[PDB]
Amino acid sequence: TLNTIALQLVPPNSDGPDGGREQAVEDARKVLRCAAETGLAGRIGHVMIPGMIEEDPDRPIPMKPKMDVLDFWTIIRPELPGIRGLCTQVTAFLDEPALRRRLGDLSAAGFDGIAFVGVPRTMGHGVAPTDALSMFADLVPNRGAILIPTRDGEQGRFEFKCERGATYGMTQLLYSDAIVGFLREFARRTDHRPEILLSFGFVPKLEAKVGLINWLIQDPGNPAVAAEQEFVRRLAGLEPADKRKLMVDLYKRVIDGVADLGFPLSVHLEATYGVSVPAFETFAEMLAYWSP
Repeated sequence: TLNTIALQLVPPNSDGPDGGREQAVEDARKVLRCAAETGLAGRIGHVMIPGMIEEDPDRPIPMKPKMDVLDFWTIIRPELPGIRGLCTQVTAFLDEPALRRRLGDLSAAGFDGIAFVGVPRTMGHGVAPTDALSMFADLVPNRGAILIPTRDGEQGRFEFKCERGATYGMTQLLYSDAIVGFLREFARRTDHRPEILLSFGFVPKLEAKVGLINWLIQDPGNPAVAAEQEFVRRLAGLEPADKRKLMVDLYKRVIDGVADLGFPLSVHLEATYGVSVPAFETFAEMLAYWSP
C-alpha cells in the first residue's frame, strides 16, 4: 500500500533541442516552490507521471511529442529529493519479455506503483493492461487499475480487475460524491479492498475558456457525469476563495463518505492546466482536513 500524497506531473514536450529537459527541471522547481509557498513542503510522497495522454480530435493544433516517463523521471529525480515515482504505462507494445524489462527499469529507478492503460483512440503485440496486473508482481509491486465510478458497468469491470490482481484503483477526476456510492456497493458486493488513489483536480478560470476538464470527464448521456460537468463549470467561474471552499467541501464529502468502508486511501492531486500557487492553496486546505 502506498498511503501517499501523489502529484500528477505531465512530461514536457520533447520537440526542442534540449528534449524538454530544461522545462522538466523548471517544472520540478515550480513544484517545490509552490509546495513551499502553501505550507506543503515535504508533504508530497510521489509524482504520478502519465505514460499516456489522450488527444482530443477536435483541438485545432496537435499535441507535440512528449518526454518518455523514465527520461522525465531521470531528469526531475535529483530536483525532488525524497519523492518517489508512480506512473501509467501503455502495455500494447510490450510483449511479456519486454514488460519484465520495463518493469525492472522502473523499479530500479524508484517507481513504487504502475497503472497499466490502453492507447489513445487516435493511435500491437503486447499484453492487455488487465493481464499485466499479475505479472512479475515483485517489480513495482503496487499495480493500478483505472476506476471511473460513474461509468456504466464499473462494478463488474473493477471487480474483475481486482480478481486479476489490481492492488490499487486510480480514480478519474472526482467532481461529485459518486465514488462514495460506488465504493459502498463494491464493499457490499465483494471482498476486494484495493487501495483507492482518490484523484482531485484543481479547476482554474481558464477552464471556462478551454473546457479541457469538461472533455476529460465527458460521458454523453450519463446524468451523474452531467452533474459533475455542471460542478466544474460552476467552479471555473467562481472567485478564487469561492472555488477553494467548494472544492474543499467536496473533498470533505468524499473522505467522510468513504472513510469507514475499509479501502486504504491515497490522494492524487492534479492541476490539469499546470501547477500553480492557487492550485496548491486548494490542495493545502484539503490536506489540512485529511491526509493519508
